[PDB]
Amino acid sequence: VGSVAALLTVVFYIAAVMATNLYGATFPEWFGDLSKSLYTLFQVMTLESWSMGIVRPVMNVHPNAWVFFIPFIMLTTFTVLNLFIGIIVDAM
Amino acid sequence: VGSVAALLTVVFYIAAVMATNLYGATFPEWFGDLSKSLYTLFQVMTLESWSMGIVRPVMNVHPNAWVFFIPFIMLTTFTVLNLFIGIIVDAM
Amino acid sequence: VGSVAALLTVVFYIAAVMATNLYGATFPEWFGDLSKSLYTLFQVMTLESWSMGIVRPVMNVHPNAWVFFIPFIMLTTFTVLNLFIGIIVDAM
Amino acid sequence: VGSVAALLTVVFYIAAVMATNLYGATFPEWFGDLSKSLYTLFQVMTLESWSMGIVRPVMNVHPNAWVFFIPFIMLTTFTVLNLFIGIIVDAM
Ligand code: NA
Ligand code: NA
Ligand code: NA
Ligand code: NA
Ligand code: NA
Repeated sequence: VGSVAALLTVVFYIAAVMATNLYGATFPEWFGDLSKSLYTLFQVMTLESWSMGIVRPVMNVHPNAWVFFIPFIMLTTFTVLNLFIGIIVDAM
Repeated sequence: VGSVAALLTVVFYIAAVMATNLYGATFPEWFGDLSKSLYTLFQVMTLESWSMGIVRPVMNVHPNAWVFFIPFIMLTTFTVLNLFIGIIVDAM
Repeated sequence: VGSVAALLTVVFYIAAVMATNLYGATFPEWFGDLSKSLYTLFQVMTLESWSMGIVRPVMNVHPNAWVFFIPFIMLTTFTVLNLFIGIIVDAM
Repeated sequence: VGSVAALLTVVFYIAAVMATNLYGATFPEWFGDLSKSLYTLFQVMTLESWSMGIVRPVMNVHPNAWVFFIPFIMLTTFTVLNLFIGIIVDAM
């Protein structure tokens, strides 16, 4: 559980650094600084307006944006699901 | 199961009192009274428009709003997942 | 599994009859006929725009609409979760 | 696990070919080519704006669109849930 929660924190920090760098200048409200980025990636992780609200507008400037966001979702939504199950199993 | 469902009710009532107090005057449709608050926090819990629809507009007035909402989500979405699993395990 | 899937079909049909009757005349695009109702309740079940898109607009006419929709969500989202888990357990 | 992930890839490719053909000319931003289709169906699978954002606008042109999209959701959202559970079980 401890290693999974740490893996997620490292993945969240690398992705938020990458997103700040990639989409900060073109999309500043969403990825203008590491903090705006970390908040956005969390929203993307919960699946809230990920495509209509974030990814589709980003793609009109960066057509390949899906290469970053889709894997991010596939990885984080899996890790979170694994972490939540891991806590319950250990609690029993 | 009984203790988990009671923990959630107490957490939902404390958060809806806190939200009424914090964002009631600035965002009255969403947190103007305990009832509007309880309904909103449920919507936030289901993840429906949590960021684009509620949290981002709230943040333009209260920049730290994420300190309240993100933990609320992390706690309630975990407890609900734990409660739903708990019912099935006991049913077997 | 068979009894759970049948319970859900009966619950979906009763709710879609109730919604047609309650919100059909005031909200015809969403609940104007049993079929429009069944499609909407499915959208509500998946959690897609349930509050911002459906429930909040319905509440401006019917303030208690939450007494119908919130329990519907709590019941159907639990039954579906139970049904999906039930299929996997039986498959092993 | 390997057979489930392969089943999903085949289902995603058949559906994205079908959607290109069915709704490409009438809805080109969403289904104009196999790639736009694959990206959209993924968004539909995550449940993000599936009805308000995609299915309801598509239905104003193609009233039966629900015969394609609802089963697609029921199948893919089940397979993904089964695949994610399958990985954890094998990991133990
Ligand atoms: Na959801
Ligand atoms: Na939404
Ligand atoms: Na959603
Ligand atoms: Na979701
Ligand atoms: Na949405």
